[PDB]
Amino acid sequence: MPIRIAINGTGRIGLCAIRVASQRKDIEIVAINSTAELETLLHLIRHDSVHGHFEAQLNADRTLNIGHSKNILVLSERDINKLDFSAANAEIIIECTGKFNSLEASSAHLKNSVKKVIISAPAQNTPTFVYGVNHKNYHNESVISNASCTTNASAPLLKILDEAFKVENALLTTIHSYTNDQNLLDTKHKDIRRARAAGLNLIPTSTGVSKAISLVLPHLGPKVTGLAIRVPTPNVSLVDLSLNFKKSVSKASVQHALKDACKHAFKGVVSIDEERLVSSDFISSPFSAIVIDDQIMTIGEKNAKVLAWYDNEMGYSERLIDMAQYIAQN
Amino acid sequence: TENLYFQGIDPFTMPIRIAINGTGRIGLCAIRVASQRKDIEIVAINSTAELETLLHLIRHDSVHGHFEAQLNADRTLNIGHSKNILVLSERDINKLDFSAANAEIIIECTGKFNSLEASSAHLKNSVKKVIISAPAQNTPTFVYGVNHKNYHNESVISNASCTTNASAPLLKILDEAFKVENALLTTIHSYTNDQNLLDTKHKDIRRARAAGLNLIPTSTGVSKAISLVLPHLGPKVTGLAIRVPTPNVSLVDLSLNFKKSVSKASVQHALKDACKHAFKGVVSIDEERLVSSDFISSPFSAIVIDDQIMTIGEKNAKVLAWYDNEMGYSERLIDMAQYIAQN
Amino acid sequence: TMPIRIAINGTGRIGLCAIRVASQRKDIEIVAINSTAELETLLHLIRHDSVHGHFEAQLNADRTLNIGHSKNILVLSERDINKLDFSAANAEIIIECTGKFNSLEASSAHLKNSVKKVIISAPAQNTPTFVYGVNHKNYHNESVISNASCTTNASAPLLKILDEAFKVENALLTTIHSYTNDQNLLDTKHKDIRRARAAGLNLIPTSTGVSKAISLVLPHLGPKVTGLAIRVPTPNVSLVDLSLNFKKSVSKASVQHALKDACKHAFKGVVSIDEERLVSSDFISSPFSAIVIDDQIMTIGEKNAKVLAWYDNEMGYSERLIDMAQYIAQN
Amino acid sequence: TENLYFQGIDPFTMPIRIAINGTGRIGLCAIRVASQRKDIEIVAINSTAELETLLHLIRHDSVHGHFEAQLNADRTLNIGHSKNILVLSERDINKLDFSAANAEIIIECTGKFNSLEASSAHLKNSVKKVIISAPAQNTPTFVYGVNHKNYHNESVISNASCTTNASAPLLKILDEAFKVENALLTTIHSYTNDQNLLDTKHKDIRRARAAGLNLIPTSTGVSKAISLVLPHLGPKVTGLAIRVPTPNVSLVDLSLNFKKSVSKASVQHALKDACKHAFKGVVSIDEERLVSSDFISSPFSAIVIDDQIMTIGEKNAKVLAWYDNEMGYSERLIDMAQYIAQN
Ligand SMILES: NC(=O)c1ccc[n+]([C@@H]2O[C@H](COP(=O)([O-])OP(=O)(O)OC[C@H]3O[C@@H](n4cnc5c(N)ncnc54)[C@H](OP(=O)(O)O)[C@@H]3O)[C@@H](O)[C@H]2O)c1
Ligand SMILES: NC(=O)c1ccc[n+]([C@@H]2O[C@H](COP(=O)([O-])OP(=O)(O)OC[C@H]3O[C@@H](n4cnc5c(N)ncnc54)[C@H](OP(=O)(O)O)[C@@H]3O)[C@@H](O)[C@H]2O)c1
Ligand SMILES: NC(=O)c1ccc[n+]([C@@H]2O[C@H](COP(=O)([O-])OP(=O)(O)OC[C@H]3O[C@@H](n4cnc5c(N)ncnc54)[C@H](OP(=O)(O)O)[C@@H]3O)[C@@H](O)[C@H]2O)c1
Ligand SMILES: NC(=O)c1ccc[n+]([C@@H]2O[C@H](COP(=O)([O-])OP(=O)(O)OC[C@H]3O[C@@H](n4cnc5c(N)ncnc54)[C@H](OP(=O)(O)O)[C@@H]3O)[C@@H](O)[C@H]2O)c1
Repeated sequence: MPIRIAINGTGRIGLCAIRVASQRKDIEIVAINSTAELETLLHLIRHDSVHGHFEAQLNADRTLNIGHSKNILVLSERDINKLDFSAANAEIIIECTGKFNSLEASSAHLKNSVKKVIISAPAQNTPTFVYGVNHKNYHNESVISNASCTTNASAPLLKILDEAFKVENALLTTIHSYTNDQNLLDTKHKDIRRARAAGLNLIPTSTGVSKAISLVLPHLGPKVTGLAIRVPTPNVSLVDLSLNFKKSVSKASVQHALKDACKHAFKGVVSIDEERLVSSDFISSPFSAIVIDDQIMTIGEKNAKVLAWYDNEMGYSERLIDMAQYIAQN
Repeated sequence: TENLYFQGIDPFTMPIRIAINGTGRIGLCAIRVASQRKDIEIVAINSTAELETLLHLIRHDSVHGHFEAQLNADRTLNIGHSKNILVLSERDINKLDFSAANAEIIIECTGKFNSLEASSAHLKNSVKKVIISAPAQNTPTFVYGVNHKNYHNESVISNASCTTNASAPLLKILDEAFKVENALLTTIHSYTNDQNLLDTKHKDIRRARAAGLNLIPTSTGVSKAISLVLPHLGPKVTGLAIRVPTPNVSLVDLSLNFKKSVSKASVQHALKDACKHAFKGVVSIDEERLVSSDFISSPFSAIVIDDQIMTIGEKNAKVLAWYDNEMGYSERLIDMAQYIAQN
Repeated sequence: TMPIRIAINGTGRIGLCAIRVASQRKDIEIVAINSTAELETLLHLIRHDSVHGHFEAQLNADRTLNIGHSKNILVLSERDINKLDFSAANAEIIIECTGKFNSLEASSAHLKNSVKKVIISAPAQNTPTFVYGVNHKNYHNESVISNASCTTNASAPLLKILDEAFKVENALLTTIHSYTNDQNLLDTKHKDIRRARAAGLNLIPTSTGVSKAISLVLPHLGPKVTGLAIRVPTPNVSLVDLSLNFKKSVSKASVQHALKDACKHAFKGVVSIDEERLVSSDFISSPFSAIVIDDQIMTIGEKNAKVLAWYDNEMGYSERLIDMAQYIAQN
Repeated sequence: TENLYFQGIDPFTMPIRIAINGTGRIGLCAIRVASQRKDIEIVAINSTAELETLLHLIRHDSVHGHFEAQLNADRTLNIGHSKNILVLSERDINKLDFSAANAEIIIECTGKFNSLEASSAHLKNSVKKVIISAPAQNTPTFVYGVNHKNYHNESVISNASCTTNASAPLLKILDEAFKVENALLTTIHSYTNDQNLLDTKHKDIRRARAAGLNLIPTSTGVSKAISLVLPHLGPKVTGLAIRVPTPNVSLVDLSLNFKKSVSKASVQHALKDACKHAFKGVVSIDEERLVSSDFISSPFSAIVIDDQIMTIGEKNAKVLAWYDNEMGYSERLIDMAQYIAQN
């Protein structure tokens, strides 16, 4: 029988996760919890200003029908203690609200049938896994973190380039689309930079790169750091790695080491663009990272710059469900 | 009054004491406007923002630029002519007390008490008047230059919407010149904090959609609003709004059927004439072929686009006018505070 | 029964759209394209669009293009219309999409040998003008025609429908329009000092000859309708806004019904209705000349109504281009 | 000199006479900058725009706001300290004659003569010096505050790119403090007039794509540019640019490997220290947590983002800095004109 999952929270990642899971034959969405009215949640699933239209229907009994999940229960309960996925016999939760990004909080989902919780974000005191990077070290933990979108795109490249060349140090900048933690106009915010209109401004913003890499590539954590700059695009982001290696490198050798890993250890996770595309071309791309082959450069013997695209919504949502598949069986 | 005397203030020569409630877009702009009026003193601001964030947001604006503002050793703000602004942070209107700073008039800018019943909760001790920065249930409504002269000491009023402040003066002028039989109004409007940055939950499933990516039709009670300030015209006018991807500055589009015949010439004349007389400082004319960004921080309720006036079939005209939905409206707010404090 | 052999002149926005539309029409064969772009660049642009998405397109060994049902597209690169010879691929009809030959005199230069018919992707001086579903049945074998502007294609249907139902006494049009390649990215030289200003930052009023356009296709209504455009910071999809005075009384209900009805009958596949409260980005790539916004129809007094309608100013119009190519090849 | 005397000008006390060639973004900004320098006189502008359009574009800017400019009865422009600007409209550089107005120095802002050979065609009679508003083949290159003191009377010079004016000072300061071993540079850059509004033909198939919708990686010759102004560092630095949907204001991102050990503290100290001394008026520090729009019209070649400096692994640092790619660069252009007119 398909793996029975429930989606908690229907903002950006919630909506993407639904749409991704709906296209996986080996998955069944049995429930969704949404603070949106039912009709609104349907509307939002169907119609996206960035990703386009999607086929979704309502059954007479007021369940949703989307691709291979034909009987989705819809719930609307903010309080996690009253929320009961058991009712639909959910095995695994993808937690997408942003309000329970900790081990303590998200454990509350574990009840009758519910045995596993994947958090759509970094999470306090929470074992953290990134498909293709350290996911094979999964050992039946009941509550995990799928990390940030930026780690899913950065950690692969770091692994690959470390295994090929040994990373001594690296600096990361992510040029990131604006997300719902930002403001439409200049108003109150706990961060006085993200207070400012997202669509008008370049907005530097601190992001815990060292800590993130520590969880999934511990030997590299103390050697890598960086930051983010939020920019006026609605989706699709760009990671910019500046790396110092132990072994000498060239444009050619870095290119080769990346292409090779896309054929082997990172098939379906990392890709290469040779066609000189731009951000909008990666809307809805399933990859954790698409390397920008023609812009790879080196300087001196040991240093290189590597760029890669990632759809911070869909790429990550693909990985969410990939990981659901993976931990349902292992 | 003893608190006035203790601070060396003479109540008889005193500037008009106002407090600003809410420090979002309109609160912020109202602060900036009032700070530059010599006859006004902002004596208190209530803000859910951290103090230092409030300061920051006053000082720096992605659209409007930089503003001089300081913080005094005692945690009061110092901006222009308002050197001792008490800052509060109390969401509960019943616990909030602007009497402490001897506020006469409240500029209500939260968007949460847009009703006679709700905003009346402000009235205590020194506080006698309340101007709501939006349309408001069961609330006497005034628009500067349209019907503000009918004001008769009401203790809680509404300053209408930004669109009504732009549309009503135009409607009045053109009605008095040509008699409006009917009119349809579209406002092409900058996006506001009423909207969403990305596609997510909202009670209106249009405004649920990403504000910076979409044209977004949206219903707005034109007939009702006009009824309040120009009652004869209320039954004759209606319209809607389209939110578009600009952060500020909006455009009102009037398509009018008149009783008397018109030309482009005669419509231009009637509008310019009114800008010199009954609407000096409220309505203006643009003859310089400007675009939306040129009107950032314009003080006018409306700026007519003189070259794009068109008429057809003897009786019909299209009239466009710019307005800075934030600063023009805020200018009127404080104009109204000056007005109701004295008259 | 062999497919109608067409060539596309110019590969900017409409050119690219027209290629992609025609490529999906079984009854059409694109035999040639003329492009000032390098071949590889034209291919790149056909394949990848920041608004409309990816498109399957290939290059054959011989350096022809292969796209859907047009498998051998000759690719030319000649700017001078006199030296350009579409006869070499046996083209019957030209879709003129450069913007540089929008007149009878100029575009006539395409007529040689196999080439008998020219559809201009824009208004055109002294040029018989036709709008699918509006006056296209009055086509009488003219060899050079105009497919009007994108705004006329969206406005004229609505005007016809509402006229036939209620008798239009007067109407005023505003189109809230996406920016197009006649605008500037930043504040710089332009013959129109409003379109000189940065397109992505500004609301930009701009003069559009509505009366004249409607005169060509709905002559009785030309002297009764006029309006203007406001260019706005969106890359595609526009919005027409009609304020109408009628002879016969109307209601929200009656205007709605008259419009729904015409979508089922005289304007099937040309006009549509949205009842789902969508917004602009939802109509990206929509094939319709006009999608009425049902819920926002309003009336005031007895005789007056406002009507809004969406239109993808690129694709909607490009659909109509090829519709008209089909229509004049046979009639 | 006879034309000077006829107009009541004393050649021995006169302001430095410059002419501006091309009135796109940098031309326009250069006009506004120079107009406000008392030691400068703009004596001529050559513009492909219609005169009245040029005036309009000087006066009104969607990003930079409004500017005072007048047209004199005789068809000369009158802006700040430059009251009799001759306006020309001649695309052919060999027919253009800035001698007519007794220009000493040409600011070359068309983007079409970025080479020693091409721009030399300016040199006739009174015109002795040419500053190219871009990198330029076979052209001595100078960046104010980096190597401008090596200037030795060259008649044609390049003011480098906007990115080199921001990057080079930072590289110099940090090199002199810590020795740069290597560095990688990304510039997140506002879109410019070499890009497309919509997806259409371009020589670079990335810049072919809509500027307002896309992040657009783009190759920029960093090593070559640094080589010219800081030769020891040329072989040690490289990088690229990413064009993004903002109309103005850009961000340079340096990732540096040093010989001496560093901390956030020590990098901050070295940068601030330089801003007080060797780079007063050229480099600055932002301690106020600002964003891109706050630096519109900033005069500095670079503004360091003090709070976002990071270091790791003893030797490595990230350093960000804002720059207004239009006004910062334009400020330097005219600083250089002042400099080479005298030294
Ligand atoms: N690119 C990305 O978006 C991205 C990538 C990776 C990770 N993440 C992470 O994903 C999390 C969510 O981000 P997002 O992009 O999806 O933001 P979002 O669009 O704001 O999604 C959060 C949604 O959760 C809803 N919600 C909050 N509390 C709820 C509850 N108790 N029950 C049900 N729904 C609830 C909110 O609705 P209300 O308004 O009703 O509260 C909101 O619509 C964050 O931790 C973020 O860091 C995001
Ligand atoms: N163009 C315009 O923007 C415009 C023009 C004319 C009229 N108006 C109207 O004026 C009103 C204000 O709009 P706006 O654009 O300024 O909205 P806004 O930017 O969202 O500002 C509203 C602010 O009020 C605060 N607030 C809410 N409840 C509060 C309370 N109890 N005490 C103190 N502060 C509170 C909110 O802070 P929290 O987020 O912490 O709750 C928010 O920062 C609305 O009704 C609007 O329609 C707007
Ligand atoms: N929404 C719309 O875009 C829309 C809708 C309806 C009608 N139209 C009309 O369609 C026409 C074109 O609009 P558009 O948006 O497609 O224009 P565009 O995006 O500017 O593209 C026009 C193209 O024509 C090319 N061109 C010019 N002269 C040529 C020649 N002699 N041979 C071959 N190619 C040539 C140009 O190439 P170069 O760059 O090499 O000069 C350019 O790429 C205009 O009249 C416009 O009004 C547009
Ligand atoms: N932030 C920046 O934009 C920036 C910063 C530093 C350096 N630069 C460099 O400075 C140069 C100018 O850039 P920009 O942004 O100002 O570009 P721009 O906006 O395209 O300005 C160049 C102007 O020169 C005009 N022109 C072309 N040939 C001419 C001629 N023969 N005579 C007179 N005018 C002529 C063009 O008008 P027509 O359309 O009539 O040809 C155009 O308006 C470029 O090389 C650029 O890379 C730019």
